Amino acid sequence: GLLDGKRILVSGIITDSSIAFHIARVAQEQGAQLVLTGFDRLRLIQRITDRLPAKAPLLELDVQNEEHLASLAGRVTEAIGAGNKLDGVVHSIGFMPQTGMGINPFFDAPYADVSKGIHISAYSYASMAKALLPIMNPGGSIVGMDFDPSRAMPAYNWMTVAKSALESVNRFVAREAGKYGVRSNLVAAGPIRTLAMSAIVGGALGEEAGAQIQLLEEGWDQRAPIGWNMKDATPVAKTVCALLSDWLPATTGDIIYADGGAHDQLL
Amino acid sequence: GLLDGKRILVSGIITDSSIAFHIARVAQEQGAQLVLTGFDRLRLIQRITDRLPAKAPLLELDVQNEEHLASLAGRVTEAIGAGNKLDGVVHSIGFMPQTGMGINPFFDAPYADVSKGIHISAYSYASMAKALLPIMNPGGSIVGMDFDPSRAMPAYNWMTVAKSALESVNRFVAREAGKYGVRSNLVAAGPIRTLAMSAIVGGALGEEAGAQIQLLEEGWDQRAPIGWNMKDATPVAKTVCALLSDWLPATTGDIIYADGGAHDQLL
Amino acid sequence: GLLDGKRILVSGIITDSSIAFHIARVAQEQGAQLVLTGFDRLRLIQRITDRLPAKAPLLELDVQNEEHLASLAGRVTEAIGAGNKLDGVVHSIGFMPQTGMGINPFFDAPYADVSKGIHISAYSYASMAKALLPIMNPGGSIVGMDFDPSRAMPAYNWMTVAKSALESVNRFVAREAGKYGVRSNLVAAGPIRTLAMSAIVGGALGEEAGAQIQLLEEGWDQRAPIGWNMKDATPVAKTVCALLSDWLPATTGDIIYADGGAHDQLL
Amino acid sequence: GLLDGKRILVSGIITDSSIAFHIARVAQEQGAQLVLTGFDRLRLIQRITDRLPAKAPLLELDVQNEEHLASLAGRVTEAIGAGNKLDGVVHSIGFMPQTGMGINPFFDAPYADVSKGIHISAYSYASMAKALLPIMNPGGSIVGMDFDPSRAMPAYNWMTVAKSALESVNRFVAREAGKYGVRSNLVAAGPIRTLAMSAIVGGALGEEAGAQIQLLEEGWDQRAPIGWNMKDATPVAKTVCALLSDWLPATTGDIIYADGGAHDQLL
Ligand SMILES: NC(=O)c1ccc[n+]([C@@H]2O[C@H](COP(=O)([O-])OP(=O)(O)OC[C@H]3O[C@@H](n4cnc5c(N)ncnc54)[C@H](O)[C@@H]3O)[C@@H](O)[C@H]2O)c1
Ligand SMILES: NC(=O)c1ccc[n+]([C@@H]2O[C@H](COP(=O)([O-])OP(=O)(O)OC[C@H]3O[C@@H](n4cnc5c(N)ncnc54)[C@H](O)[C@@H]3O)[C@@H](O)[C@H]2O)c1
Ligand SMILES: NC(=O)c1ccc[n+]([C@@H]2O[C@H](COP(=O)([O-])OP(=O)(O)OC[C@H]3O[C@@H](n4cnc5c(N)ncnc54)[C@H](O)[C@@H]3O)[C@@H](O)[C@H]2O)c1
Ligand SMILES: NC(=O)c1ccc[n+]([C@@H]2O[C@H](COP(=O)([O-])OP(=O)(O)OC[C@H]3O[C@@H](n4cnc5c(N)ncnc54)[C@H](O)[C@@H]3O)[C@@H](O)[C@H]2O)c1
Repeated sequence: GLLDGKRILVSGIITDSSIAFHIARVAQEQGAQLVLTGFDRLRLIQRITDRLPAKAPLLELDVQNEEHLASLAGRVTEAIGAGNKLDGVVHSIGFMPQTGMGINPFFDAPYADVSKGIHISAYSYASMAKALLPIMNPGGSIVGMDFDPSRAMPAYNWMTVAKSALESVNRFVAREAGKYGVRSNLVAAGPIRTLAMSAIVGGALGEEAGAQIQLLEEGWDQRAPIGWNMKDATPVAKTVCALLSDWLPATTGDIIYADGGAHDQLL
Repeated sequence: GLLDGKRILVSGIITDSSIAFHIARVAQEQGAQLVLTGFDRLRLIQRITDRLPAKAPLLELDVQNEEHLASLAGRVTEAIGAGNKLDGVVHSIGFMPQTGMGINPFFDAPYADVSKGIHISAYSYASMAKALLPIMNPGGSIVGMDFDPSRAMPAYNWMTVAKSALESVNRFVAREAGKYGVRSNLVAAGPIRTLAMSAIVGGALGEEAGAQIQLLEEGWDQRAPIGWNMKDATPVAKTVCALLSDWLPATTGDIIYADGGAHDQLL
Repeated sequence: GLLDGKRILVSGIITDSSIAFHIARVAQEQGAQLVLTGFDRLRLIQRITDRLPAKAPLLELDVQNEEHLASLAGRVTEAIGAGNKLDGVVHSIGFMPQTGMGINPFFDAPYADVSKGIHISAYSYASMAKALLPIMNPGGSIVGMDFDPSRAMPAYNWMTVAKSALESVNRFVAREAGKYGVRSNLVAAGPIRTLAMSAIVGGALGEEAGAQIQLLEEGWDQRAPIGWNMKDATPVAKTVCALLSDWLPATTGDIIYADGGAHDQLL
Repeated sequence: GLLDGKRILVSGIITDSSIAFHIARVAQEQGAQLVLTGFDRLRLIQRITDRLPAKAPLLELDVQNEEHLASLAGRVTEAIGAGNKLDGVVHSIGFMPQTGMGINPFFDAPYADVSKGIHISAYSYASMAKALLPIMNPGGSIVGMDFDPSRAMPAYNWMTVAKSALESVNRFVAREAGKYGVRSNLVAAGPIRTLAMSAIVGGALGEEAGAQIQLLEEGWDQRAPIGWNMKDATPVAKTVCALLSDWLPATTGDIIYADGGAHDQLL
């Protein structure tokens, strides 16, 4: 029971192939009591999360909605019971308008589109920490999902820029969270075949972008000394759970790579 | 004559202590023919640039203004003469609303403020490249100003996040500029006593932020094996000129540190 | 029981303040069956390890001794029983002759001294992997101890160089270990008050080196958003155990920072 | 005349395809007065350097020879004239025994071989700085040649480890050189078709190593936004000259990448 007795909020579930779905499942398998947040399609999300090993309250959260964020801590407290606080928070949220990715030229993404993507994908990590820190216990843990942006790559375009911003935000959140005895880290995962990504490989963002992303994935498994299985989010979910546990108690403002070791190898 | 015969656009002059003022002066000393761009206070900027060693046309450019950007290449061509192209572009532009810096808590910066700062400080590097690449010669060079954001620090807050985004943007601009035979790099400078920074040390953004920034500067000179003089922008200007020259012809998508070597030393 | 059922070799115990002593203790608390290796003073080491929660066989290993390394796998198999293999290996070994550290000038360390330090501190990580991989199970884990060498610092001198080499060796060991389904990682720890380090703060390597190291420690706790306690090796031991567990199964060739978050913060 | 009036020592010439040969040629084209050092085959080296644009004294230097190093400053002073000092030093020296590279397994390199390679390839950067700093002018520059070792790669094996050590040594040399008003930097170059490398592509170190290195080169040009020509050392030589000039006066303990931008791009 890695997370026995811990109360953990998990955002970012939209389908059963969501990385956050697997994070939630493994966390419950390890004894965590969950509260879920979902964006927009709550009926869908409730139906999806019915399949989790245990029941978990579902709260609505649009990270671009200031009213949602202002009320979030109160709604969470209602859900877990007055006198109880969170031990863990999982940020598994990301989005970039199509103009900011794929075959649409990098220079052709309008700032309003870029700004929306950075809002949801980077700023909201700070938004969620602001909302939830006042209801977190000492020794608590905030975790976000990263895709290694240290080098540029085809197709990912402005989403890669958004991840660069997220990594910087994480280091500042660590400074704030430290006052509460709370850690803040990112997990940089290898590529995972979510619905959206499958759609992209299938050409949803242009044939050229599809081809490059497919090449990107193949080179990843090739580089990874222990391989990489894009169809399996479990090793990622387990890593997130390691950061939510008491077993990395001196790590904060940092990035843990769950990518098969691909980023440490050139060829 | 390091830049003999080169035509170079320099943005970012606002006072005589602007880093871009020193970049422009050294470039002219080295034989460059300049075109300047300025934001908002053009009468002031013209009066300031009258002091440069040579005359240089001044064009208006608000990087948040789409009309300015759409017309920029045409206005530059008018200024340098049909048939002539730029060999160099200097981006020396940065801004973050006060809510995103200083003693104002990190979590209290409203996204609209953050988004404005990222627009001017990061996105606009791509905006300027889009506008100017069609009028740049092969072997050309685009340079932007960076402040090392790889670690978080007091007071700089969201401006540090904006610089993280800028570094990512630079790597993508390099991909685009490469098609034109053009390089794109950043110069990461140590802290420089511009008007704004002097104002901040003087408490303009809060006493606590002032104190931290003053401590930040002192530790910098201490760490730098060859020292660091915050009152002297010349070593920075020379580094920018090195990148505009033909002498780093295989460097692109990169960051050159002009910081006295401070970033490579821990204590 | 984080390590229930796992068989783990732990090197590097010399006193009760050794980092490896705490790694061994926490591992036993979590259900691991240990085999220990020790260098030179085996009577001392046996007497020290008598205090561990459980009994554990002690084998002699001088990593500079080719005969010791050639026989190591056989002696380990004898200790754990034919048919059984290791699930984990901890490398907690480091040394640099005094000429390579402290107030002795950097340029005055003779290569023979440097070479000895690099042999014990970096090459031996590969030596131990070569010896033990043939007797490790798939899903196994090799962990070594690192001190972040990405920036230079006073006093540590050639030991910092040795750590840079170690980090590079780790990435190559990951390539080799991957063929066995085995991971290889380093834990970069903050400074810990071992006997040797206390001796150094006390002036054993010169007053100037003592003063700098004491300053180094103070700045560390200051920078760490969750603080850093140099007198407590437990948070480091727990991190090593996390890497020996099944909970970071997609991380290899990497560095996990157990340093209070100090390395991600500038001031 | 980028280097007009400067006196510069250049090591590492062995054939006309040596990177140091091109560094020397470009430096002379830019007005530098050179002193050369060579290892072992001095008749060959003299005959090769006869082809440089200007005459230059050739001194013998085996960096593993303490007598050579002890006498080096005296011999250089003799060559350039009492009262004159060096403004620049180029370290272009590297070697690793065959057991430490290619298809020979990583684990099978004997430490004595590794230690020799690290001595010549990393330690000697410090050796040369120790010897020459006492005869360098303020504003002087020391430059060494690097091959980016931040990620592991096939075939390069222990030479990659040696480069990791070199990068760490450079940061410490910067600390020492700073007391003399002297800078120390590395140039990380893309792969260059020297004699040795051609031999390796041709299978001199095994067919598998040959194939991997050939693949390595192809991916490099592919990744580089401005391309990479392995048959042309000139862009590398020019970058080294930029660091020897007065145009990067605030850069020390650093690495400048002359690699076509390949290291900043993933695919
Ligand atoms: N799939 C990959 O290859 C991959 C790799 C590394 C990192 N990541 C990251 O993992 C995280 C989860 O992505 P995923 O791959 O599971 O995709 P996903 O589509 O399953 O999940 C993304 C989630 O973000 C939510 N979201 C979008 N806008 C929102 C808003 N305004 N307010 C609240 N929620 C909003 C969506 O509802 C969705 O649940 C993202 O940050 C993603 O960038 C993904
Ligand atoms: N001063 C430092 O310590 C320091 C250190 C490292 C990097 N930098 C960077 O150097 C660059 C120049 O800054 P500086 O220190 O010379 O300050 P500065 O105030 O002198 O110059 C900043 C410039 O940005 C311009 N600008 C703001 N909004 C604009 C817009 N909408 N459109 C066009 N221009 C706009 C301003 O007019 C001004 O000319 C900035 O990117 C800054 O972040 C500064
Ligand atoms: N103490 C710190 O501040 C600190 C910080 C980060 C990393 N580390 C690393 O942690 C590891 C353990 O160091 P420690 O601080 O526990 O010091 P320690 O003195 O307690 O342990 C070092 C061990 O290395 C062993 N050793 C030396 N030469 C050997 C050889 N020839 N063969 C086999 N073993 C040999 C010694 O016997 C000793 O047991 C080292 O790699 C050290 O660099 C220490
Ligand atoms: N060729 C490449 O792809 C490449 C890429 C990046 C960096 N580099 C580096 O550039 C530098 C020059 O290498 P190169 O490619 O020109 O190869 P090269 O063979 O032409 O030059 C290597 C030089 O090192 C010298 N040397 C070897 N042992 C010595 C010793 N004991 N004392 C003094 N000198 C000694 C040799 O005489 C030779 O002149 C090396 O550090 C190399 O690692 C090479």
